[PDB]
Amino acid sequence: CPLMVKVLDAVRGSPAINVAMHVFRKAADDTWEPFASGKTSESGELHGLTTEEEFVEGIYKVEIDTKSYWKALGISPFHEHAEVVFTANDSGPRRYTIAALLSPYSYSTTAVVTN
Amino acid sequence: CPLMVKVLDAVRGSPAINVAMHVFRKAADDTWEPFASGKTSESGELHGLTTEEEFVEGIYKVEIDTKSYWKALGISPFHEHAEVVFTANDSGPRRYTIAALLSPYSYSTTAVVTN
Ligand SMILES: CCc1oc2cc(O)ccc2c1C(=O)c1cc(Br)c(O)c(Br)c1
Ligand SMILES: CCc1oc2cc(O)ccc2c1C(=O)c1cc(Br)c(O)c(Br)c1
Repeated sequence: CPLMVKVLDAVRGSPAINVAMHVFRKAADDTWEPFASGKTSESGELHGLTTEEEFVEGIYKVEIDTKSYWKALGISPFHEHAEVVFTANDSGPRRYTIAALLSPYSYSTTAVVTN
Repeated sequence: CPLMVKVLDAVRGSPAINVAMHVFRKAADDTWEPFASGKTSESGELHGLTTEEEFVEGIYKVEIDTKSYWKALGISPFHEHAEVVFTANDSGPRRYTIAALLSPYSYSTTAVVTN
């Protein structure tokens, strides 16, 4: 599993469940092409987005639909989405965990990169 | 000053100085058109991006060039940039401060919306 996303809710102290996200990859003409998508499970995790063979070097964008998450909880949040843009696999294959901790007016994001 | 951006450095415990950023407004065709830009001051702040008359309701993106900041310090970063995408909404008088706290592999962003 070369790309995993984990989302937590800082208001409830819980995984953020059923959060949709779309992953894009920058094409040679500098446009964002669709790459993968999914939603978080009961654990707040989204696994299985890609494979080692498909997840080539490139610039990737993870767009996490945080606004829909908060709206369903009755909250009108600040951000439209949380965006995570990064170069992947520039020194060979790595495994990436993208993590996001969500509040209505704030989010924090980090990455855990392992070889 | 309806929109200000403040950037801090979590490795050095200091304002993040000379950080470049661009602000975009989402257009009718779903493209991002340039709106304003600048670099943070010695206090880590960027003032004077827009005026109350120009800062109408809509979806705005602040793209902060965090990669160049870390590169200038000789530190290898994860993100290409930090992206803050939000809707501006007229609910009485509002001033927006977008704040970002930067680490090489993580950032946190919040909004302080005041009257
Ligand atoms: C979305 C996950 C996450 O994002 C953060 C942002 C922060 O600033 C501080 C903490 C977190 C955080 C975690 O608590 C967390 C991460 C992993 Br990885 C994990 O396995 C488990 Br359990 C918990
Ligand atoms: C309480 C201030 C604060 O706490 C954080 C926690 C985070 O994880 C990330 C960022 C912040 C953060 C700021 O960016 C901030 C700092 C100053 Br100083 C300031 O004047 C303004 Br406005 C905003």
